[PDB]
Amino acid sequence: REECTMVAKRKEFERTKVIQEAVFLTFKGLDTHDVYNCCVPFTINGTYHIFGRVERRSEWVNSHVRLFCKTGHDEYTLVEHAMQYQLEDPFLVKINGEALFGGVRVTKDHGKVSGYVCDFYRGKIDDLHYFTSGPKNMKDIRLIGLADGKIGVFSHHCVTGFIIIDSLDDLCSQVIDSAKPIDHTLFGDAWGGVNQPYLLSTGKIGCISHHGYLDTDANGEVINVYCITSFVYKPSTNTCYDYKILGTKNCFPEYPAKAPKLIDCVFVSGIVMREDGKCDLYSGVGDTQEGRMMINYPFEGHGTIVDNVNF
Amino acid sequence: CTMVAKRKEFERTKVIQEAVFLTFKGLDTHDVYNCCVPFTINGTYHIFGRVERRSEWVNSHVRLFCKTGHDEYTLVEHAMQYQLEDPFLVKINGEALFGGVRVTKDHGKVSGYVCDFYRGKIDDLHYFTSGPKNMKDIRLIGLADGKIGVFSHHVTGFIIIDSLDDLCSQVIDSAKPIDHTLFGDAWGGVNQPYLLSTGKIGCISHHGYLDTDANGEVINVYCITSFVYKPSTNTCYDYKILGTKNCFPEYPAKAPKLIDCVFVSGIVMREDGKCDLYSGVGDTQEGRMMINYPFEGHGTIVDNVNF
Repeated sequence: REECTMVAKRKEFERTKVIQEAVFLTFKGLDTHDVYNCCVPFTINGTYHIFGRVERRSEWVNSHVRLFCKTGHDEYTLVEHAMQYQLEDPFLVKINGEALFGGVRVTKDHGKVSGYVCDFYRGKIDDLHYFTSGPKNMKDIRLIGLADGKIGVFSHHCVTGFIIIDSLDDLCSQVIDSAKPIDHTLFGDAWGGVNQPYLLSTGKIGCISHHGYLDTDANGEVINVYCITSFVYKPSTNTCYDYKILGTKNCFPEYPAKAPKLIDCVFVSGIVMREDGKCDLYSGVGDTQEGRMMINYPFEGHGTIVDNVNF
Repeated sequence: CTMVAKRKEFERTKVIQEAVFLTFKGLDTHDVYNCCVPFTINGTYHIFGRVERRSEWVNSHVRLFCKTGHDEYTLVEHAMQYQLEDPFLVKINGEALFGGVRVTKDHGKVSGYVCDFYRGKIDDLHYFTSGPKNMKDIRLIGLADGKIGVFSHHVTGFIIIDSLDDLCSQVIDSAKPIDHTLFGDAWGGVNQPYLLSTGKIGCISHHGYLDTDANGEVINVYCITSFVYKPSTNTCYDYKILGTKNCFPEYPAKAPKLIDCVFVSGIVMREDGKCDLYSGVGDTQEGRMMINYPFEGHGTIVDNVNF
């Protein structure tokens, strides 16, 4: 259906959105590099931190992930001592009292990218231990602690899958590869994936996601459009609800993208609940910045967030 | 002919000289071992070390240390860390070539490993290729004509390539076996190659054999060895043992199977014409022992790791 195409959904979003606060985070200690595509802000002993993807603006395929400490409103400072990771697009959740951290590891052969895989780390936030990779050339793998203490795994074949495992000791390439597709009815032509899953008070999973479509520029060159989206997943019936767009690159202030094909690209990090009804939505913007924008709580009618990333 | 017999003759004929452990400061939680060769940055000695908690297996990183005294190295806290084992370093055509072994896991267990290679300025090393699946002990050396010699391990092989822009898994996998006649039953590989004034390559290496402990449990014996390689005839010369774990002071190994394990780093030339030989010892320490220059009759070292 025309209405169910992502371009149409995005057009209606731009016409109906409520303009509120939208800013870029300031990063200190690493002036040589951009910081973008962060994990969700999280706390260590009460203090906010974030893992950022760091890359020189002119460099491709040379990303690291570094730890930053909140030092002021919308301000994060490099933790100089902290472990660096040779990864892209970091993500973080708490699973059964321990940190589960991951990102994408790029392999090269003869100076060219030859493949990639997701690397997963567990343990105490201050001493993360690599323990398993996912399937060859699979990214957008995300984990969520369920109400019963089991773990929901979202897979990406672009088809999103789901499977329940008993514990992190069961995570491996075979079980991620075996996940069965979720109901795709709500998404029409959209491709994308989950970025941050939240256990809700109903036992449903609130998903902060990215979905995209293709546009062309004036020369007929492709523009990889990505929007910040959300939906709610009900594991028991394998059903989704309330798929919507939360934000686009043009919701944040004008700022150069890393390349022309990314001029309409945001890659979400996650939400933080504020001491008002509302959420702070964190996102990578144009593969050069991390932004924060105020939104309404996006899982209304499906319960409150009942998990946390407080370590 | 067998390496156990060669090692027994080494122990009865060796000339005992200076042998010490390096002190590492700033990372007291971890052992530091299996280092690259000591090298200089703007005239100051540095070293890359494999760092691991003593009780931890398969959680190694590589860190940069700066010389702070005689046989003393201090962690450089700002420096890039690498999730690798057994780092190595050489200068190729004015740039740094750094590598180590990256372990892959599945389901909490080792699934494989591969060597990752980095190039560029010593201050900003750039990952540009991996080697073949499950191959380590790959080493590169700059040749007299500006080309590059690549040592592989299947059996030790060698192949020439024109430049770092040609390094890839395929060319490493394609290397042809070196003449093995001198080595008898030894297995092992090159750790630090040196271009000599003759155009031969002096190789500081590791070679090993199996022994058993008093319970009949395996001991993975590894010795510090050397040999000289002549690419034009694919011939080796002067294969010998330079050192064993018992040449260093008594010190715990990481596990009982490593009680007779040294994993060499490289040599540095001394003012007196002898060498300092650096080695990993028992997977818990870095050692330095004074040896006679091991490539006598084959030329002087004519390359360097001064960055």
